[PDB]
Amino acid sequence: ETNEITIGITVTTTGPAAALGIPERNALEFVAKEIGGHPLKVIVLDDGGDPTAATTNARRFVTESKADVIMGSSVTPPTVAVSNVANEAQVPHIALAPLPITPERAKWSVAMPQPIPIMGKVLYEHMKKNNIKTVGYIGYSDSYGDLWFNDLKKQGEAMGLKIVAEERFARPDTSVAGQVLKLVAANPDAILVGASGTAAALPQTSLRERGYKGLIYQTHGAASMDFIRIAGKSAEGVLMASGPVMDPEGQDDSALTKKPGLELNTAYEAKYGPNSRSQFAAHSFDAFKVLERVVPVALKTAKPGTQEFREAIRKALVSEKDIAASQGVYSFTETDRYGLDDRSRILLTVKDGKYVMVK
Ligand SMILES: O=C(O)/C=C/c1ccc(O)cc1
Ligand SMILES: [Cl-]
Repeated sequence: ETNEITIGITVTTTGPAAALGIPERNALEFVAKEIGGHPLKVIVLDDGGDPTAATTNARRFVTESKADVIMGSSVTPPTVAVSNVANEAQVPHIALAPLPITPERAKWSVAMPQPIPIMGKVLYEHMKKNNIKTVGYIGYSDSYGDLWFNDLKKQGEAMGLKIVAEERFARPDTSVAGQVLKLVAANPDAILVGASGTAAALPQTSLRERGYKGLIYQTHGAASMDFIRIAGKSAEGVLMASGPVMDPEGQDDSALTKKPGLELNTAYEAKYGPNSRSQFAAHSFDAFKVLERVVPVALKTAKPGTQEFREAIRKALVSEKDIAASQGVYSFTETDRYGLDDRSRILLTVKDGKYVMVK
């Protein structure tokens, strides 16, 4: 057993997904340094978004650092890898990307990002309030893109959407020209883009450049000012699912998410400048808010640096209810590994080069 509580974090600070991981790493400056008087020993590694590196990193944490908790990664593929390692090694894992948490992954993994169906629902609800009958999809040719397309199909169709076109692209692709020509030809009333970070801006710019006039909808993987920096004028009028951390100012004081959002954004934006808030910084910040709640519970009955403590953290994640954080109010169960509800999302648009919450 140790005095310190050991937390390993693998995030993507190089490569195309660096725009997600950099804020996640930077937010660590503003989290707890100590819980219950026990210093937190936080070990941070880059995985480059590569599942192999993330597997290596997670394993370094669980065996070499004897971590009590592991966190990461920034995008879905390395996040699945971390979950594989955490469930084998029996170490609690807080995911920072929204992976499919299957029965094989559920025991030791929970997720900070909003689950795809919560975010889909708020987008499709807007679609059906704004005369959208036909919808096209463009998203990744991998698990994240699949989760979004499957949700559009299942949930979206049931709400009165007809899917008239489906196109995919790979994360590293620098053009989506062919896919966009087909989408523009199909001319759906709206298009849903299933992507994240820099790649989310690519269909935004390509669609507007290549003549698309309909509404464009973006996932919560796009929610940072970076999207507007890259897409520019093509971002105008976009509808975007976001966590509430993007606008704590617009929340009522009664919102449990308001205080922790104001705390993170004030700290982050003091160092990195106005409107540098992000969806992503909030996930690592919120993971520590969760630790603030569950670690004192585990400390009652178990010593840090032991399996008993790992197990106590696992049990506490589902005994401790209504954990307030900047992105939502979490109540995990044995079967619900996201634990979120409507308090975890707002809808954004872009007007005059800035985000505005849609009332
Ligand atoms: O690129 C992915 O696989 C998805 C990234 C993502 C990260 C944080 C979110 O809150 C949503 C999506
Ligand atoms: Cl709380």
